[PDB]
Amino acid sequence: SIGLALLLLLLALLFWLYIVMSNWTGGALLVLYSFALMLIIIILIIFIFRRDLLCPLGGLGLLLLMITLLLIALWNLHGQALYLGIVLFIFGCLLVLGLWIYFLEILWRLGATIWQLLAFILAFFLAIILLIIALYLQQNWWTLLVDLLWLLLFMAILIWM
Amino acid sequence: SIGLALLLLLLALLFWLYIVMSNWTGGALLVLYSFALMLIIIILIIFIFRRDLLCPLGGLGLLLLMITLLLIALWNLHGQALYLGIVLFIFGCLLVLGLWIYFLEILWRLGATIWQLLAFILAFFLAIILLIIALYLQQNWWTLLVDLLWLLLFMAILIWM
Amino acid sequence: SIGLALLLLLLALLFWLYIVMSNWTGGALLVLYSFALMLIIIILIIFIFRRDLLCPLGGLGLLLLMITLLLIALWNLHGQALYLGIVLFIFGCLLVLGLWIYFLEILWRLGATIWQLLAFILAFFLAIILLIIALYLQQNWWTLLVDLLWLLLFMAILIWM
Amino acid sequence: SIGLALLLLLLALLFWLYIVMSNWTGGALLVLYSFALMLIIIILIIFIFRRDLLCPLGGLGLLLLMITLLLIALWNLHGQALYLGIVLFIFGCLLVLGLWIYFLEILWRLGATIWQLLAFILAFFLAIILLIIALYLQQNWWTLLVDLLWLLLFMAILIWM
Amino acid sequence: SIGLALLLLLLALLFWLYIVMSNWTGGALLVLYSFALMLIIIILIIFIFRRDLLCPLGGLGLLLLMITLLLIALWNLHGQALYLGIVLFIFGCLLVLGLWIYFLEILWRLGATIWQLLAFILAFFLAIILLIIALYLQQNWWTLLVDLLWLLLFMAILIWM
Amino acid sequence: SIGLALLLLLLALLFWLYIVMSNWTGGALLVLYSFALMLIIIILIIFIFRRDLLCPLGGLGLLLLMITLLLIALWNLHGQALYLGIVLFIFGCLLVLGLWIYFLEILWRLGATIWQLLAFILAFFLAIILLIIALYLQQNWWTLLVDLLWLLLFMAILIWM
Repeated sequence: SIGLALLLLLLALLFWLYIVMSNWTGGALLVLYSFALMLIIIILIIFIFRRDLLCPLGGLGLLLLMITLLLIALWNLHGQALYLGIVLFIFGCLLVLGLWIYFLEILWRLGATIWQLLAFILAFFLAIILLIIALYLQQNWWTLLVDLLWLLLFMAILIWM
Repeated sequence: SIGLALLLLLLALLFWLYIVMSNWTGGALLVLYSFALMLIIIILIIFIFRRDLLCPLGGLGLLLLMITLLLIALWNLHGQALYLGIVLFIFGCLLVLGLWIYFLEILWRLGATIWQLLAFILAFFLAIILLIIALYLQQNWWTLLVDLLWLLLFMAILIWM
Repeated sequence: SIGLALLLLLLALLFWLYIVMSNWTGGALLVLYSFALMLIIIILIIFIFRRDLLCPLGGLGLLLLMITLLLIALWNLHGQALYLGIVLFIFGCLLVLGLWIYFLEILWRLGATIWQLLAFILAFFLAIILLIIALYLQQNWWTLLVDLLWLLLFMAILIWM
Repeated sequence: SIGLALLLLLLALLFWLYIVMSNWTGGALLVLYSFALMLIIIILIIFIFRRDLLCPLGGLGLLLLMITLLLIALWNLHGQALYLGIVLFIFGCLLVLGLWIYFLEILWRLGATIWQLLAFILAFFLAIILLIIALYLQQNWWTLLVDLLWLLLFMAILIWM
Repeated sequence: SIGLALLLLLLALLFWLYIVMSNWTGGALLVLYSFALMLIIIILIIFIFRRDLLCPLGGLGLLLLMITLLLIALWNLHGQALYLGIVLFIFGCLLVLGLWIYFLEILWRLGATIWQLLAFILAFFLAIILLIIALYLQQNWWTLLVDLLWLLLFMAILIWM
Repeated sequence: SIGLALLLLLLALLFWLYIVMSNWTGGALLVLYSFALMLIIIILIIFIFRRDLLCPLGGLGLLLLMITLLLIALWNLHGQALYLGIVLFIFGCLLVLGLWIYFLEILWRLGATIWQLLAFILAFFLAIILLIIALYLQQNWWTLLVDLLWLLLFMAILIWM
């Protein structure tokens, strides 16, 4: 159980980091490929530690994974299919905001201070802005930092509890 | 818990079917996107039903997901990076065969007949050959069938037990 | 409840009689629309006369209505979308056959001679063949006969049970 | 029985989502096809949740379905048959308005506030206007949006009761 | 302490992975850098698993590390300093062979079979030949393969004991 | 155990003395190689004189060795790979600073005057600055002084504890 999970995590990290160095000065899709494997890594970490938290955080990670796959698929579309995929991505973005609000409410019910709540909201929105900047800048030295800061953000949680 | 999982499954199925009907006569990368979407769906289905089986089958599904992401990343590479990604994909393939052998041994220890063991081996290898054919044929009517037969294969399991 | 249902039935028969001899020169699309309205009549007939049989028979009527709507969307759709549409239409037809087999099994469990069961099977397949030849015979008089035969078949299957 | 209904609802969802993106820059007929399968979705949701409510609300769903099929038939017609269809569609609209006000009065008898009644009336009329503008605006974007908004409108009902 | 060692091992893996694919069509110096990083991986693994085995095995790892660093220094040199470095590297090779045969004799004293002894000797010499051919074959493919094969060879040790 | 360790130490000192005055004209790469070998000596010194301090001090020595190897791979690497290499080098330097802070905290807990702690901090930063200026001063005589100062600093930190 534990050994298999660590082996899978090693594979995930290896594949991710290789994808990060693959195709220097590559396209914008590389950032999405790296972010998707970061999401897989985070899902594996939530599976390994605090297995009881697989519902909120695992759902959040898998939802972000689906959103990234949708973005990869609709990136190159140049028609009504692009608009329809945009509308599906909007639905996914509203529902991930809803799940984040639900998780935030559970954390507040646990008894966290309002300052921690605001810090978590600012951290998540800063991570989203950071990923947007990573998409705009096809550079790999910044994609590595974005992905590792996302990993740190999703690792600080599940350790707070 | 259950409602959130069904909502996530609905999103996953919606995103998968849209991606399948996106970009008629599209590239070969579409098949990989649809297959990855189904791997997320199958992860969700194993999560919903028989939660105790999330270790072998969930690990198998997440491993196939990483393999597909690696294939998407290395598809366009035309250098030593392509060969290195091929060597990483070979490692992933050997380890997926190892995990399948482990799962097959657990099933045999449960007390299944040798005919069922051979049927499962043939079903999995037929699914792999199907996916190869789906990659070769960029056609969507066949990607639908290949991915749905993969879904049926991974749904028959976790119902046998 | 009875008054509303009878009003809907009268409205359905009026609409269907209007639509059958509506254009006098339209193609198979008019045949499909008339067949869909006939399926709606059938569903109303089960809901009013017998009831409590919505799942076995009304479910089949609504399934055939979905199949007819998908067929309507499938016509004059030259291109690769027609292929995936054919795949989904085949899936729906397989579901129709499966339900029919389930209802046959229920009828056999209730107790019926094999000759009479074969009579129902032959009647259903003959109705399907009539509909198929009606799609190629757009004289707006054979459609009426096919729809009347469908009504009579469903009335008989409702009254014999 | 319930599982059959769920499988039928899944097939209906697949059919609707395919029809929505069958072809791009499609006519209003595609909008009507998508709306008809949404009405089928509504009927299967009502049957799945509470089978006692299919008298007023199932009748309403079948009535809108029947009206949409009339509209589909009318699009092709251009002669005196078009005028007769317009008159008959006006009769159908009067009957649907009668059923809607009957259901509204039943809801008020249940003890609903006047503000809630006005909100429901406004939501229904806004949904109708949205469907009309989606018929005017021949896009797969607005069509899908109006379909899910109709789904949410029918989700506000069948839940409050 | 143990967590610090694990974090150091993770950083070492990141560093090695990166160096392996720093640039494409790189010289033998990149192969030596990757091999040095693998030797550091070996030392971390030995320290993490059992700290009592760092006398023979840790010395062996440090000795191969030191030898690799000599080779890296020697590649640039071409004069009499190259000859002196060749002599000093020959001394290092004699000393590493002496440690290896000392460890082999200790293993035999533990009660290992002659066949296992010959197999271990052959595996070590095959790994050395593979490293030599990877030096000859300046590719990031074979380099990574030889590095993981050396990792597996050192995994056969530290596990049997 | 002592004999092998002393033999390795003699080999290390001979290797390093050879490598410092090896080329007489080589650039900063020779400085980096000598510093790496000088660090290997340090690790051997920790393993032989005091022992039981491998995690605090030997871990720092091996971490600095990884940093030096990454720096060696970083040189003459013009391009975008140098940027991700800088990112990883910054991560390793941050880990070095963190370990140093942890060891400082351990030393303070053991009990030491703030002036002497500041003396160690100033000595370490002065050694880092000496190494930095040595990379830019490739006269092959300043490297010897920097390495001797590093050896003396580690001797003092080992003997004072």
